[PDB]
Amino acid sequence: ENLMQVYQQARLSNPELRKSAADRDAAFEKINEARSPLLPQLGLGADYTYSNGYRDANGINSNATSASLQLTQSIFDMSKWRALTLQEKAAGIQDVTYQTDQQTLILNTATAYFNVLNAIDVLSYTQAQKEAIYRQLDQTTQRFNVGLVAITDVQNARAQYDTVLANEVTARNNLDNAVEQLRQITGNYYPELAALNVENFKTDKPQPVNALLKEAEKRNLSLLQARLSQDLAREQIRQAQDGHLPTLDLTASTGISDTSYSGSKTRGAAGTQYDDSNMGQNKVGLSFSLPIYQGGMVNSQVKQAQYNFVGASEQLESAHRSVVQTVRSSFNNINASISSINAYKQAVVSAQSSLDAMEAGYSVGTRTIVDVLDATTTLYNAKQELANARYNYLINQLNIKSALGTLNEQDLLALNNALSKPVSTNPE
Amino acid sequence: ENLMQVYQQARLSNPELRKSAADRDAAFEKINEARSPLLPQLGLGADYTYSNGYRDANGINSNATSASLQLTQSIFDMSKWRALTLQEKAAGIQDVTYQTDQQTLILNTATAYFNVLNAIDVLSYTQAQKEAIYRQLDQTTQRFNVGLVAITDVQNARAQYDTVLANEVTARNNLDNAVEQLRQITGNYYPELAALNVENFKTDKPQPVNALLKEAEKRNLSLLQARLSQDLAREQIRQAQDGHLPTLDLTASTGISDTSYSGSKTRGAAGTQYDDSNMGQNKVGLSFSLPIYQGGMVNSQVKQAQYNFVGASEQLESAHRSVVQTVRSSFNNINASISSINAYKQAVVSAQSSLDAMEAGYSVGTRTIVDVLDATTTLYNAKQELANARYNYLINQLNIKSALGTLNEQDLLALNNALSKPVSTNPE
Amino acid sequence: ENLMQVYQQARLSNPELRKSAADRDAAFEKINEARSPLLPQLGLGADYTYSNGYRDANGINSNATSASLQLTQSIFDMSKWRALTLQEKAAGIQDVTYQTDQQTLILNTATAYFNVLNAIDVLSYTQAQKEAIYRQLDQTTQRFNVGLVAITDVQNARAQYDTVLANEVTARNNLDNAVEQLRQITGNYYPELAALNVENFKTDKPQPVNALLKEAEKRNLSLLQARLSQDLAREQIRQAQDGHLPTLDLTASTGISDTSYSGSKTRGAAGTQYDDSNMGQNKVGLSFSLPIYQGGMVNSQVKQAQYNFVGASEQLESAHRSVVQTVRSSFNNINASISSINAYKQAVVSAQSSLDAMEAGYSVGTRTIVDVLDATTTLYNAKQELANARYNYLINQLNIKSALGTLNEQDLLALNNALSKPVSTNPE
Repeated sequence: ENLMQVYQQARLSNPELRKSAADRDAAFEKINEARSPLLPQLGLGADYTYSNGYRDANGINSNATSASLQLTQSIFDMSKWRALTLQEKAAGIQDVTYQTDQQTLILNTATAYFNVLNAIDVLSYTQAQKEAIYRQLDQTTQRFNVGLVAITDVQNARAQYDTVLANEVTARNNLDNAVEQLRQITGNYYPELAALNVENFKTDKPQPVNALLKEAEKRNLSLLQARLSQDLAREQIRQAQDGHLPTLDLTASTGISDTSYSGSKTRGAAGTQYDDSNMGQNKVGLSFSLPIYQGGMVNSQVKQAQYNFVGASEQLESAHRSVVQTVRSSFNNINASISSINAYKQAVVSAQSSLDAMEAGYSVGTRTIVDVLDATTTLYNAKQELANARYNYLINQLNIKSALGTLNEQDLLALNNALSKPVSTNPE
Repeated sequence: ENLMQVYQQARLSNPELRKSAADRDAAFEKINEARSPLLPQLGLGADYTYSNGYRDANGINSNATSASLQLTQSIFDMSKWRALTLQEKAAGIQDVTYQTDQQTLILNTATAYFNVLNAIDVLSYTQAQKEAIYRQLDQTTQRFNVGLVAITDVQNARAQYDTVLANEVTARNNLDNAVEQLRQITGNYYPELAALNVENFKTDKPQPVNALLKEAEKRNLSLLQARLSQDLAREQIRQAQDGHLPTLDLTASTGISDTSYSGSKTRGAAGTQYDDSNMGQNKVGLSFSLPIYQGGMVNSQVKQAQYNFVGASEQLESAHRSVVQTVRSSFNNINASISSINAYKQAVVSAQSSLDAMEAGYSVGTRTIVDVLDATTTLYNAKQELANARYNYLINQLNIKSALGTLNEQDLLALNNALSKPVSTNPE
Repeated sequence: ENLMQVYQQARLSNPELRKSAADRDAAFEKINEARSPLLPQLGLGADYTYSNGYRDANGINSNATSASLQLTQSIFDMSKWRALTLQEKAAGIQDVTYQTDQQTLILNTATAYFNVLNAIDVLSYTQAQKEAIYRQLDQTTQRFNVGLVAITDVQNARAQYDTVLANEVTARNNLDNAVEQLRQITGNYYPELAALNVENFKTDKPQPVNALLKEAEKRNLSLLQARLSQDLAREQIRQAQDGHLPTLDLTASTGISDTSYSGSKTRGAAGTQYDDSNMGQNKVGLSFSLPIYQGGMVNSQVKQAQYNFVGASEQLESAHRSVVQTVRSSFNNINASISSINAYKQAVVSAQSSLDAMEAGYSVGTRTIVDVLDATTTLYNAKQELANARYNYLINQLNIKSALGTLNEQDLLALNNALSKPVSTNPE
């Protein structure tokens, strides 16, 4: 298919992606965990309880049966507000981790897609080598049947033929592996894939890296997740700062308490005090609590999270020196791959002129049919490493746009505007 | 040694294995952690307490010395029953994580074993190259001492000889590293290792991939650990479903409580109320508690673990597409590596013909002794990449069986039925 | 720059190192977290409370306003003393994890330094190839303009020229990458770097491995972190052994308690019992608690940490066989790399003689100017793989010392006493 229908099946059915989409749904749901202790805590509680004295307290035994309804509320506790702000930012992280995994799918689909078109073409290469080096064997054998070569040059040329098998079988094996790199990323065995339109394919010079990198610092996802990790661990400071701050929570505990006596001291005058006490109480109010001095535990956690922030503030700079290396890598990979194509497109023009010197040289007779088929195979060796350079250009645009972070389904379209007529993956 | 005694020392003495075997013992012991809160909580407590009033409550001060024995019990709490069921499945995971690490030890021993026999033979290769390219040098020197060559053809031939030293030293160094890859996996320096019996070695065609992969899905361990990953996080939903369900526990708190007064209000009529009260109580009964509304914390944890299950459900489909690429990789490696052998088995028959064209060509005199020894080295270049292809076939059987999960000490024996006569590992 | 000023900017500005430097400051600060529950726990609490009876308990309602100051103290709990000892040893681990990252900086500075001087010289190589293979093109063209070659022999030679573009562009791309590998580790673009002084550089024979590995076991940082990992998990046993031990903690809870009635049963005789009870209490004493039987939770955690220790004792043996492999690897890498040098230094002496056979051959006229420049590029091929062997010798000294753990700024000086005169990183 065209690469979009390869990607649009891959977008809906990537298990590497739908896992992260679930964790992006998990982290956004994890905010509702964090905002929930700010919401009330209504819980029912019931008790049966039989006290049993065995001393001076013997004879006073009671079936104190009490049921109660508790409600507590985070009136003022800035840690839960911070843990809300922690969890939003960690969800802001985990949205970016998803935003990587869109582009990671977009990249690795086209990577696995063009590795099929590589291996489709290597299959077209090596069967044109097996039409050649078997033809080399099928005449070095037919020289030995006459007497032109020694038995080495047969048993050599068979070994040069059987190496063609141990390359062409691997070509047929790297075909199915590349298909199963692609089923791994999309979901299905794909019969035909869209080959590259050489007519609508241009060697565009990319944008200058000083404009790329400042665009990368607004968008790139290793950097952006490292920004928000710094934004995460800065609030981890202020969480530990909220152990200094007091904890004011609300008390609301309502419920019955039936307290019925038993035992030997129940036998008595009972003094208008010893009756089957059937009571009920509703305690409303507030619970204030301030940690004054926890042995500097809170100050330790503040001092911990400060170095943990400096530990995280290096992970910005760890990534912020890494994006500069990564952006300049792909920009200096594509500038390689532009000159790589303008080599291997010239290397086609060699092996196209060298082939057509043979076809004219065989039509008049000076070169033989096996110097044709070797030069045919010399042509397809150009046209792999042409196409492989044509794919690694089209990959390294995506390696730019992913390292820019601007990678989407629009840069994918600029690939798929160049993929016009299909070629199959079926070993003939 | 034969591969079994290499493995049987490795099976008993692999720190990569025994750490997992300790963790397989640590995971099954962790089940007894899970079943332990279902068992009682018998704990003895004791208190000394001097109340000190300083207000209207001054004068009522007491050395309240109380010692109490406590017992509680998980009467009804489905989360602990779930945590029992989680931990059995999570140790059901970690049993499979061990079951990988048996086969990982089976494979990586055979990987490190056959990398010795490779590196032994490269050592036998490169000294048959150093017997060759030295005689290449040691005649260009004698051509220069006469005058047949320029000083370039000596200092080239010294450089082509010194490259052979820069390979035969690495062959000796990759020998000792291969021994130390083997000592890393087994435990000892091994003096002689069993070379491959070429007579009882066959190029068997493997079972078809439609039979392999359906046998893989019943057995394969990355998949099986991912199935039980799904089975673990499915119950993590039902753990979070047990925040809905109430918590019924038992109360058994029994013990003395001596209350002996002090202060100014102790001086008085005492009302037959103010004595050194020496008491003791046994509270039996049940503790019921139902979380009604925790701010949707419980529902969020359900909704967390639902999407966390989908992430685990995608990690099955991650691995269930990753088993297919892994199984077809090995099945398309071994189909290559058969043809790789029949390539380099012919490359021996080429080079053994080319060698015997020299030994007959030197015994009559047409080719010289260095054109022999170059073609001798051409023979041993075939007999690496023969034997290396003989090992990579025998490795990729284990890359099948480990990616099938059927790898055991029986597929090991099919390797070791082919390793018959020993060869040393000492550079002569 | 010389390598020290490259390192001394890298020492002060490595975002990988300063991250671990903060984590080294984190774990040492985390000790003060561990010693803090041994320190007192002073916390202020305050309550407002309105009881609301609705039964036989109706009419008794009160504004029980109580404020309380609490202080608790770890009198006797050996787990906190163990968790102090756990944290110090985990800080003993994390100090070693820093000590790796000193050397990991020292190595990867020198590695990324010597990969610039690799790529500088490949840039000096490949322009001498483009000063050669362009002259190969620029006279096959002038053979064709007269008629000595076919159009295949030009369009091949153009393709051999355009491959030299597709290397020399990558040489300039790998130049900027190596500069940005260096900016990634130090912090800046560096204009000139000190090339290797070949005169004061020697091919020293290293220390024997029987002394190295015993000096490694006293010093090496993977192994030392694994020892302290074992030293960590042994105390993890003695933590869970301190669940057996009792928990004696101090009670110091002091504070007011103002209890002012309200309701219908407040109206009454009041019995010198029902007043605005404005009270206050100070509870001093101790809290003793002994877990007798937690369902075998404590024994299981002992039995967990025992098998977890054996896993850690295998992680010693995991690393302790790994260091034996690692130390012998670098020692057998540098023994390779010395013989690599005396290969590629001889390969200079060939390609110096083969060049000087051209300069004496072109000055008299037998060989042409392109056979000069092709043999010049033959020289600069030797001078990469000499210099690369001159760099891999100097790296594999540090791969010894980092896998010894004796790597510091003194072995770095033995590098930098060989880096004398600067060469630049600017493609001319």
